[PDB]
Amino acid sequence: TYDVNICYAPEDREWVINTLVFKLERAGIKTFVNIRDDTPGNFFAENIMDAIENSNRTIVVMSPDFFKNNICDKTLQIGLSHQIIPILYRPCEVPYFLNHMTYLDWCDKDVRPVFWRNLFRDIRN
Repeated sequence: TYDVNICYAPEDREWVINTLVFKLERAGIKTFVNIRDDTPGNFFAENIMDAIENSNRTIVVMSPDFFKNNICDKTLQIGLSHQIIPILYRPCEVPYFLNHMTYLDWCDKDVRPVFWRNLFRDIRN
């Protein structure tokens, strides 16, 4: 099983894999990332639901491209019935329904010293 699933737009994949997943895995956190862990020949919705239901938390990597991505949006809605960890990766118009959810602001350098601490602390409780 996975500790966390990552929901993200492909345009942000560089940072997601090389930074976010990298740091999580270094921290011993077991991470689901579609391009590795998805099952080929399964339907998209099947792999999504597998990931969420076999994960304790869902990370959502917010950006302008995220909010234009259909697959990303569908995943979020289901994630709201569990626990999500929103990360503000790039500034964007956050939709109303994440607009009242506390997030991690990666763009906020002044809050960078506690970014990873808070993320990891939340996943492990």
